[PDB]
Amino acid sequence: IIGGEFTTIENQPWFAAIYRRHRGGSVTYVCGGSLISPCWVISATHCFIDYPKKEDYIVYLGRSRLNSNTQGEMKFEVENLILHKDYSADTLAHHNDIALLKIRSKEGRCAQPSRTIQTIALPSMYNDPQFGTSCEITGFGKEQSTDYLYPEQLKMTVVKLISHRECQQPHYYGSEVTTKMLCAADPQWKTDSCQGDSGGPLVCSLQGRMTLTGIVSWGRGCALKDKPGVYTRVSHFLPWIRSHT
Ligand SMILES: N=C(N)NC(=O)c1nc(-c2cc3c(F)cccc3o2)c(N2CCCCCC2)nc1N
Repeated sequence: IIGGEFTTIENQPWFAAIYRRHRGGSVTYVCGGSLISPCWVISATHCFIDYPKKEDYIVYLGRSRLNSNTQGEMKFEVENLILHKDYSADTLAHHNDIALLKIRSKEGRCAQPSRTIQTIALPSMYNDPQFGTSCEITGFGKEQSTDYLYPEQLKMTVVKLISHRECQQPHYYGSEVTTKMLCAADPQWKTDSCQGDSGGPLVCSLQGRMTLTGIVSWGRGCALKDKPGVYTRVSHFLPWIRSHT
């Protein structure tokens, strides 16, 4: 997250931290995700496509820090890694960038909701907020494009939804953006998602309800003028989600 503010898991208790084990046993951070039910985390396919083996991954819920444990956190293995059959990647864009992880603990349990662990509602179908609505993004991704490290503390920021017609401009992304994607950015291009934020939540208040409107997917650079963050439009994938859960 470029700009924005530090936060803790209580302010985004559906946030899932996804890591991968290496050969030799080192564990590194991969991507964010969102808990949509006790046993299911939703994320981005591009996070896993190069290492598509479920046994390589670890999921934490209730975690506010990257490389130190948070009190009350839960750790899960991945019982099921479901990538979207229609995924593709062009130079920049990723299409159908959506993935489901079924989580199971070593004791065989799903998520127990607590103060630090809660589910996020999915939107009703084809129902998103109007352009210019302020939504929030959360993640452990880079604080600056030039950074070598990820932040140790969880971050969040606010971005405003951009219209398809506007994001369609050649100055913006041309035809790289489809109706299955959403664009969002700061009016000053001052704050944004970045590398390491992929798979995490774009949350909007719709109908008085905090709703998983998007999943961090791609962008050109981070917090660059005319280059918004691009998000998987969750409201266009409900059958896929419903069928696979
Ligand atoms: N909001 C947005 N402008 N960009 C995003 O959301 C974003 N950016 C990036 C991204 C671009 C980029 C860059 F030009 C210089 C330094 C760091 C960068 O990080 C990114 N990367 C992970 C995945 C593919 C591989 C590229 C890296 N993933 C993203 N989701």
